[PDB]
Amino acid sequence: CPLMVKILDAVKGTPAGSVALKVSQKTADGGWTQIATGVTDATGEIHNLITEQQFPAGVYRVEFDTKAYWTNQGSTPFHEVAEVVFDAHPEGHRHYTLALLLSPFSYTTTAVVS
Amino acid sequence: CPLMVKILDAVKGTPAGSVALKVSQKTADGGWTQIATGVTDATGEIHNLITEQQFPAGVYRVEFDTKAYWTNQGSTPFHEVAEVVFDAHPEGHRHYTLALLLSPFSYTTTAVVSS
Amino acid sequence: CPLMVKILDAVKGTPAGSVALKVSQKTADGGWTQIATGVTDATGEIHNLITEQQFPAGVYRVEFDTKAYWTNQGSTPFHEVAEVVFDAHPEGHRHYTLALLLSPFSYTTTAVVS
Amino acid sequence: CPLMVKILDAVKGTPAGSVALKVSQKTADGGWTQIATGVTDATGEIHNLITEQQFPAGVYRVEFDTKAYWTNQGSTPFHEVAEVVFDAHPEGHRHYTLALLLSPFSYTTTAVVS
Ligand SMILES: Oc1nc(Cl)c(Cl)cc1Cl
Ligand SMILES: Oc1nc(Cl)c(Cl)cc1Cl
Repeated sequence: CPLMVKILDAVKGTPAGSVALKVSQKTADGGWTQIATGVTDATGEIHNLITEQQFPAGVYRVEFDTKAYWTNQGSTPFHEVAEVVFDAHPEGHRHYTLALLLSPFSYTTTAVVS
Repeated sequence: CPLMVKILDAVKGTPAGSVALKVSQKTADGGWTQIATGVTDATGEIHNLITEQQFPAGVYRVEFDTKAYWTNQGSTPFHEVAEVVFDAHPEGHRHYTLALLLSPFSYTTTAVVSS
Repeated sequence: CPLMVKILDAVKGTPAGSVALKVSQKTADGGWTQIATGVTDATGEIHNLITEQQFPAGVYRVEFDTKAYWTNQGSTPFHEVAEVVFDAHPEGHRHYTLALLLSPFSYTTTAVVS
Repeated sequence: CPLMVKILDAVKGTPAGSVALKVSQKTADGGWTQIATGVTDATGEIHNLITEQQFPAGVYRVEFDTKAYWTNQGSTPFHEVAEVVFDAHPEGHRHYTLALLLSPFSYTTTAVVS
């Protein structure tokens, strides 16, 4: 699994379950095109989010639907979305874990690359 | 000024000076219209980034060129860019401060919103 | 004002008012001596917490009562306290700002040094 | 194990390997008693840091030697140490995971409880 996520809820002290996300690829032209979607399970993770064949070198954007998550928790969020934009396999294939720490008016995006 | 930023560098323990950013406004069709650009000063701020009149209610996107910042600092960063997207309702002298804390492989974005 | 703080609330998107904190100075024998206490105003700051004369070089500890901050809002927090421990002026006098970003189960502590 | 840690390096984008830490239990007299030491493996973790027998309800301190970590990485750090203090099993017994995101001048401490 070349692309993994781990989302934590800083209000409740649990993983953030049922967070919807979208994975897009940047075109040669210059825009975005959506290639996969997923929803986190109760551990804040998504297994088999994409295949290694869907994940060639290039720039990708992962859009986390934090607004819906907080709304479904009964809280008022600030951000309309949380976007993580990165160049993948710039100099050699490897595995990516996007860690995301959520609060209604704040998030922290970190990356663990192996 | 209804929209301020504060950017800090978590490696050096200073504000992040000379960071370029773009402010865009979501249009009715769902695209984006650029409405301002700026570069942080040595305190990590941009004074008078936009006027009250340029900042009506709606969705905005603030795009911070952190890649260039880290490259110039001599570190190889993870993120191509940092984007903060939010719905503004700037009724009643309601001000937004976007705080951003930068690390080469991490950032934290928070907002402070007045009343 | 060599020692300043800026505390923010990541749940509601405001500065964290009425946060009590204590400043202690490490002693030769390894112990801690309290030198100042204070409470953040509504901007999340404390003015005139200590003087330059009270702030010689050495190890300090700033203890933030985050538990009461969350308890008094009716939320349930994780940490008993937030403690920021640092060596001050190890290469000369400076000015120190401790920024603190608070959520019930998380905080981020950063320093701005001049 | 009832107490796990996960330490990430936000400069390199990897787990923080070989971080030393100490676990202490607050005593009735307001002091601290050390109950364990440990050192993270290359995944930023410590397997079996303590046992259930060592973990009655009460306040605990986990002290992470982050200064030595950054010194070895060849960076100049701000904090002397990173300290996490929390009340364990306040409303009954729980399992705890402490997440720590490290930068030379910043850290984020988060908790995942049960
Ligand atoms: O298992 C985990 N992994 C990561 Cl990467 C984080 Cl940030 C937090 C936890 Cl609990
Ligand atoms: O004025 C400010 N200063 C600092 Cl240091 C932070 Cl983190 C946030 C704000 Cl709004």
